[PDB]
Amino acid sequence: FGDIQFGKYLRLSCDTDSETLYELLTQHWHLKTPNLVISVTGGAK
Repeated sequence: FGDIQFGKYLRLSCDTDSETLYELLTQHWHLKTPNLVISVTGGAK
């Protein structure tokens, strides 16, 4: 758990279902979305 300061980070297992992650990130945290944009890059150092 815990905040990050120099945001909110979380270590979580891969085998969890996405519905309780959505319930975490929308109920305990900020609101819903009209849109969701994804970007793929990160193999480029």
